[PDB]
Amino acid sequence: PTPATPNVPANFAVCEGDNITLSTSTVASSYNWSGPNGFTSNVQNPVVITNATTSNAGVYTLSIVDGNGCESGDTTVTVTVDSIPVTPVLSSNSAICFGDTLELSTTALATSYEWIAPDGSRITTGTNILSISSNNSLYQSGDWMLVTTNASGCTSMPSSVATVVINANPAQPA
Amino acid sequence: PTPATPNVPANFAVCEGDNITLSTSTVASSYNWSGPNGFTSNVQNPVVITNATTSNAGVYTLSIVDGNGCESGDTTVTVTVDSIPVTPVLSSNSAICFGDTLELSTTALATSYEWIAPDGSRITTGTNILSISSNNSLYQSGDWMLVTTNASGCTSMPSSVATVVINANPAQPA
Repeated sequence: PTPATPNVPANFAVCEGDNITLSTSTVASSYNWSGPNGFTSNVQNPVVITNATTSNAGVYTLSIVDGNGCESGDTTVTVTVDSIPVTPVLSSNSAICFGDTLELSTTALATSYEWIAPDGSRITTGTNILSISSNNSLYQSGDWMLVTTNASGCTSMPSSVATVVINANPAQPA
Repeated sequence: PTPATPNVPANFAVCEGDNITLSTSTVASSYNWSGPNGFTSNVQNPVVITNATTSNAGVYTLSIVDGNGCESGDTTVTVTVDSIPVTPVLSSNSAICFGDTLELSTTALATSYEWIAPDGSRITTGTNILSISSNNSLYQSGDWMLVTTNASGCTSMPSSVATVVINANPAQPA
């Protein structure tokens, strides 16, 4: 009696750098997995493919051997590995006389942009330009960073550090 | 009945540094691959040859063993590994009085040249010299880089950083 085909996850997808986890919920004397990049395993819970890249995309196939020595039919999961946005570049107005608007911007294209304040505050915007008024809690000098997200929800590496200089206005002289 | 010869990809080609992926779409009890640099594999989807170099160029051969124990005839894919342009050198006019034309150039030969602005903007040209007028959005001071592309579409390593200095014109004195 040919065994039942194994229960394997539905098609999925990860971003370059994340982990591809394969598993089955069925019970067998032995399991037989095969796939892209030479992947192979003889267990229910194969070693996780870390730092997954585009060469790990493809079709992962499983069959099992039951207690009566018979092999089951096949089932597969298609796994894809999407892209990471190009590390964005952050251009700050840097030198700014206190009271002048602080304008942080990029040239990167993205679904959304995450700006990181020197104190760690993060403001999420849909556009390139972040305009910070002088009475805002984000009107901070120091080291600023940008992370961008694409259509698939993949996040970029953080940008290099842009620096902002907010200068004091000299006091009314005697 | 000798099995059918396997389905293997058409001749291809990669640039030095890219990945050589081999595969077959046929079904066998076992697969037998052999090739350049000592390459060997016994699966449909052999481990990918990463950072491919010129020693990986050559003829990759596949035969398979079917369920009746018979071996198939042979089929091959020829794989070549092309060249990478020599890392180009970028010479910038550096010190420039605002209003003077900014002229970035190289000595490298290429099919096309990609110039990278300090803010990340990239302008693609067919020649050595990029001439940026003073009213252009690219008239930027700071760190500039060049990447070149050859006839086969191979991209160079980025050049070292050239620096540009745009100087201010002093104000009309009292």
